[PDB]
Amino acid sequence: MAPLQPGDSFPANVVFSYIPPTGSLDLTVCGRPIEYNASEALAKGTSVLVAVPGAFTPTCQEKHVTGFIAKLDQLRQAGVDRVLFIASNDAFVMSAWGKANGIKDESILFLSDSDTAFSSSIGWANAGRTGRYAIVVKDGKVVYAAVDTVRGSTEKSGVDAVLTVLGNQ
Amino acid sequence: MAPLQPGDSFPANVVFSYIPPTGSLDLTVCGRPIEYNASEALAKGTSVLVAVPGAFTPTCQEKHVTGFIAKLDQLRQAGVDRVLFIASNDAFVMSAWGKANGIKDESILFLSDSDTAFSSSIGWANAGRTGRYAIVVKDGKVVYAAVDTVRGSTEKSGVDAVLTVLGNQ
Repeated sequence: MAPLQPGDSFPANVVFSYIPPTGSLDLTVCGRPIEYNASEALAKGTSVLVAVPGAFTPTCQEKHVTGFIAKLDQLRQAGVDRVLFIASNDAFVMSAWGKANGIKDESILFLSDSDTAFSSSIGWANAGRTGRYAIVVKDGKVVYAAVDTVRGSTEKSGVDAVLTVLGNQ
Repeated sequence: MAPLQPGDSFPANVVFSYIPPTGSLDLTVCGRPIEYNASEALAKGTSVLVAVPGAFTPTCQEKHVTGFIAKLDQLRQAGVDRVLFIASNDAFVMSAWGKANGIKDESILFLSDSDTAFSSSIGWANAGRTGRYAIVVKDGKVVYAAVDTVRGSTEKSGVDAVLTVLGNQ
């Protein structure tokens, strides 16, 4: 366990599991998971990595991913090259959740932190679920890492917080 | 652990977690899980309880629940009062999976075997997932319980096997 802080290098050897998007929103289209090498992807450019406690939790409590989708253009303008949403759900569930939210491309990738391996390694996981947190990386270096512990809050991990981070650098 | 066999009473104190269906197929409608008392529900009438290793696994490998949906009328004619599909996925994921399969009522309920508590107690669970199996109950007594171990097979737990069981009694 090592709490990630600004200035830290993004940990090496971080891998997620995901079903690559196809352009389709049909939840019955066949898919097969592959490994996503997150440490390699984050070594260049600006990345936003967001964890949620669970796929398919209701909007009545959760408007986390919807907020990012609504402001994807602002994120593109702020220089974001990739947005990654992770949870402990497997790749099949994460793929369906991405499609349920209308994402058919790479604007946001939906991936599995298998067995909360990554989230646990940075201290933000419990009882088989990741925490709710956001990490901003530039060229392999952490610029921002914060976790929401208040239930139903996205103050630290929401899109508005991430956009504020970017608007400063 | 106690392998269920024909003639056994259905175990007592079996509970699942599910989001009651609303009539809507919208995957963004808000929901809140409740306990489903399966031992009580199965004490009267004819019930079919089917477990799958995971919600949202692709059709290319899996046509298990689709087979039951296609033959719901035959099941009703055979005297089935309730069909229950369970997996280790949480109630939110199971609810979305039911809606993704077009079910908006109680023809098939989609529920969570939390922590594979039930499936483990009868010996058909491993590494956090239930097995693929089907149990037929009449008035609290097991009439049929069989598990598919061949990957991608529904020979024992598919709808055709269940319909054969019913056509004999």
